[PDB]
Amino acid sequence: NGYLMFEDENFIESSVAKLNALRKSGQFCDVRLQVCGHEMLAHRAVLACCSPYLFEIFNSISHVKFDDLNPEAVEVLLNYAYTAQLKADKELVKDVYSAAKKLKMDRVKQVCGDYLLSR
Amino acid sequence: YLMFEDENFIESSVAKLNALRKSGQFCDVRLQVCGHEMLAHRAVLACCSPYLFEIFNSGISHVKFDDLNPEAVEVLLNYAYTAQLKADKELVKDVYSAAKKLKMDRVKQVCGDYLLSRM
Repeated sequence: NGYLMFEDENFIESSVAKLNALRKSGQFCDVRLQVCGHEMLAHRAVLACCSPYLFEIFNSISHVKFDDLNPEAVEVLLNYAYTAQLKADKELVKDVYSAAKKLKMDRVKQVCGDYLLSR
Repeated sequence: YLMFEDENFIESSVAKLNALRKSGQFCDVRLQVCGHEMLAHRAVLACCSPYLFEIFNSGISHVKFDDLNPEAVEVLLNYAYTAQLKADKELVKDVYSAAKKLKMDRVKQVCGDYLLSRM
């Protein structure tokens, strides 16, 4: 070689914060997620990498509606889609499992459904 | 009380997102640089160039440059998505030039150090 290679070990974690910040302030968001009346904004390109389900509903502003999922649960799935982190109270975990099942987020499904079964 | 981090999830989705950009899916910016056409996502580029983020504050977005090396811009594209910066030696001056126009500083600094350690 003899040329310029460089990986920015900080760029990734700072940039997800910014995308998360962008989703909370709603800029550039091309999805409206209506969860049982409550609504949450997001970016398609994120949710498509995260949800093979939303991918299918997107390849076809995007409006999408869920008359059963707990809105707090979807906020947790959203947070996870943007930060790879999953924070949920003990009593919420049941609902995030069914949201993950619905959105086909199989990694999250796995971790949630296993938390439950051990109990 | 339940919490988890998916350390695979971060690398598998910059790849998916990068994959999206190179397939022209869900994009909402068209970068015109001298006759080359390159699409991307407003939200991703927004985390990355202050210059572009202030333009998007004004249909999908068109931007022209016409004094920037197109191959250079594709290098800055890859780095905005994947956090990785790879450029050929003779291409570094043009990558430095494009990074100053878009105000991408970590990149500006690196390319500047390379050039500067060599003149």
